[PDB]
Amino acid sequence: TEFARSEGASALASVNPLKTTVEEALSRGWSVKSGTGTEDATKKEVPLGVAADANKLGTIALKPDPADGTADITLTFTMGGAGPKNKGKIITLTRTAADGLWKCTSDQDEQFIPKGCSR
Repeated sequence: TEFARSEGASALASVNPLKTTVEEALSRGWSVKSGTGTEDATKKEVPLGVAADANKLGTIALKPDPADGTADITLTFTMGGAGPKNKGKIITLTRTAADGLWKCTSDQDEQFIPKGCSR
């Protein structure tokens, strides 16, 4: 009876919005850093603005942290709070620095990978 399908959707919905946050910072030549806070004008770092534990299905992470746009970026949702099918699975959004484009890949069982994401 676990909610494996909606868990995947919820996990993706916690990281998908962050693509916009990342692009906006990079368009200014500011870096992005993990977590919450205020924009740091000394270092020119913009926080993602979301707590790592905002969604109790798991944890949000940024790599590299901080990220300046000159290397590939990942946003991961690690489903440590999920039920048995999804626990220990990770949804990764990867922004390739060479082209500025995003992809979504997941190590979930393929039945539960959300729309737009691949293995």
